[PDB]
Amino acid sequence: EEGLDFPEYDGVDRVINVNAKNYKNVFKKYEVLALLYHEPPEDDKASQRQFEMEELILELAAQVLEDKGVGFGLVDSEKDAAVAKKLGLTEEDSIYVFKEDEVIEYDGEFSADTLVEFLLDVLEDPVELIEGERELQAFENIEDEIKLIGYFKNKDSEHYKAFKEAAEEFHPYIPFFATFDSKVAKKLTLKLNEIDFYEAFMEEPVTIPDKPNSEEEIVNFVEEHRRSTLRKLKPESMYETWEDDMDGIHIVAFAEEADPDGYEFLEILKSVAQDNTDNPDLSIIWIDPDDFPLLVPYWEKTFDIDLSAPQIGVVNVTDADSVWMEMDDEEDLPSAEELEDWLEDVLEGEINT
Amino acid sequence: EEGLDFPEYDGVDRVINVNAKNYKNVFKKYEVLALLYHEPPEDDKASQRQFEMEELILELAAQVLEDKGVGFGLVDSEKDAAVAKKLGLTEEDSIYVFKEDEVIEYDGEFSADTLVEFLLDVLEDPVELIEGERELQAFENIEDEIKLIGYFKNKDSEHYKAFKEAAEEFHPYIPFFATFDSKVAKKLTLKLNEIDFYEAFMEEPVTIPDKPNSEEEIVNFVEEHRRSTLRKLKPESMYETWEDDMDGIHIVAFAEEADPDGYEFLEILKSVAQDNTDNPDLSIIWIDPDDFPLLVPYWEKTFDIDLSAPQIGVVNVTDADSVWMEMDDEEDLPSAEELEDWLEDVLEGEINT
Ligand SMILES: [Ca+2]
Ligand SMILES: [Ca+2]
Ligand SMILES: [Ca+2]
Ligand SMILES: [Ca+2]
Ligand SMILES: [Ca+2]
Ligand SMILES: [Ca+2]
Ligand SMILES: [Ca+2]
Ligand SMILES: [Ca+2]
Ligand code: NA
Ligand code: NA
Repeated sequence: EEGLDFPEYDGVDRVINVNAKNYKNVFKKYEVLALLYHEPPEDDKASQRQFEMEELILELAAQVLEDKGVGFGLVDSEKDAAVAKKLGLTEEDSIYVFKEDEVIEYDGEFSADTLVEFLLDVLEDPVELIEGERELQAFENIEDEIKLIGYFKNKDSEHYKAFKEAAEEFHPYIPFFATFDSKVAKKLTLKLNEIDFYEAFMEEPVTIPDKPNSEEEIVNFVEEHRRSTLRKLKPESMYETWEDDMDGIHIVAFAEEADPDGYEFLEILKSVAQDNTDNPDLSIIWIDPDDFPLLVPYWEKTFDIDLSAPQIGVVNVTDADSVWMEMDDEEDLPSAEELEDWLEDVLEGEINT
Repeated sequence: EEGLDFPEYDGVDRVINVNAKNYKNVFKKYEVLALLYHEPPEDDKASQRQFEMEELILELAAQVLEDKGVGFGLVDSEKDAAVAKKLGLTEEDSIYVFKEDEVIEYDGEFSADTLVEFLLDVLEDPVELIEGERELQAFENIEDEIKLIGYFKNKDSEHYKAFKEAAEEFHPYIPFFATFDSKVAKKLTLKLNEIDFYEAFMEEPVTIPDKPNSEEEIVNFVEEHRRSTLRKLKPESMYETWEDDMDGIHIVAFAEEADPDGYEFLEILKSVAQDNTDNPDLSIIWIDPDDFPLLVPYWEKTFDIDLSAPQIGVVNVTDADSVWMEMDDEEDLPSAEELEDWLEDVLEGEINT
């Protein structure tokens, strides 16, 4: 009578060597397929160990998601070059995710936790329908990502169908919501076929012009407004966000949401964002250190800061050179006006404008 | 001008094969040392893959914590049996952590995130001193773990020294706090040399009897009150918590703190705990599904429940057989009285009392 153990990695291989002979069979077996497009084995042990690690991370995810019908596979850039061509794999050592007719080029953290969460999100339907109070409140409480909501007659509306096609284009990174309920639309202030776009951390939405909107009109609008003035660094999308610099730099704010000072600082950052939302030259990345435990020592060393306290700085993406605002924790945090004044001082001696 | 990359696992081996010839040198090099006491390689590939995974997890942690002077090593139960004896390694395939004169037998999740967070906590001083407002408020806001606070004259008080020795015994699992400030003591209602013990999720503390307290008096008291009526499953300690069953079963509640319904349910659970805090036969484990993304599919399948909603049930630790309370999400959540009545109904047909 020992007592059952928690689940454990079982050491059984599940990741598929995807090749010319089996790739069609593989796609037929799984509704969602995650493929690592990678390079051939190098001579050096370091590279071999790096690959060994990545493959095992995939093995763990494959074990967790086996019952859900998610498949995992490897496409070698040498041995499987022709497979890569048919599927459109190009980015070296990168994960591509396939669902029905959509291909996703994953640009997030290579960890089992993050990958499993992402793939569970991929499995969900692309549009969330709002019918009840719980669901409406859930929609209203989303602030840390862009979100869209439309009001349509019902699921058979050509305009709802266009909205759903657009949703699939950005799935699962940007949540699309719909309602068919005139009462809900009333609370959201939506006319029929109207789509409201909510920038991350903004209270007021922008309505997509020229309704009813075609799928292309929605997709164009979202692409144009893809970068929020304030955006959160999230494991699922961290590389895409960081690679999207503003002329070689990022304004970076560290704030632990769960901490009193972190929360207050975030509220200040949201104010700064709101007051500058129309300036296309401004993007601030909010990093909550609690989301990236393995990077905190690196950040503290590299930036010479204490991540137990809120920070704001400017980072050069070429060499990670940076400058950080002095804040005395014995005083109140700087107001939005003080933050903006500091950013102006620092950025006045920089690249442009 | 590509742009610097985020840090990555470099594939360089850092985990030490600890043996009879080097073990004394290893302990001298590091202030904190984490040793995996493990079995010799089996013949089957499955076992070999399991070990391969564990070792690489240690490699990742070793890379992250290299600058902090944390060392990682392997002690083979066959090749290194004599080393295991000198150090007191006994638990098969288990991690032991060494700091100065303390040995910790890790009983938490074997993941790099969790291990690094734990070891960063190990590195910190065992007693947190409360001098200012921020620190006092931080102390007051802790609810999900047991905490102790004492008021002493200064660091040279023999009674403070006893408190610190006791703190080292439970470090870093149970936070010990001290103040030397009479004003702070006044707000906390502490007399000189008085130590207040706060059970997790309880508002009212219990004062350790018979002050001033010896180190042994404090340690005895903490051990006697080690199990809180409501306790949170945490990655760092999950196996210790789960293995501490109440006569073969656990009452388990799933609640996502960040969700409206989850938060409300947690508030109800806290009420249930408070109303039954004196009953030594009652322990409820609160699991926030958000803390264990890799186990959610397993739990949903095994227990036949939807973890997007609050749940409460009784689980048999032998075979994971279970029963879960029906709650209709279109109605309000059950009151504390309803929850208690349900638990009584289910547990009346069980093992004892
Ligand atoms: Ca292949
Ligand atoms: Ca409107
Ligand atoms: Ca139109
Ligand atoms: Ca904006
Ligand atoms: Ca060894
Ligand atoms: Ca008191
Ligand atoms: Ca005494
Ligand atoms: Ca109690
Ligand atoms: Na999403
Ligand atoms: Na702790």
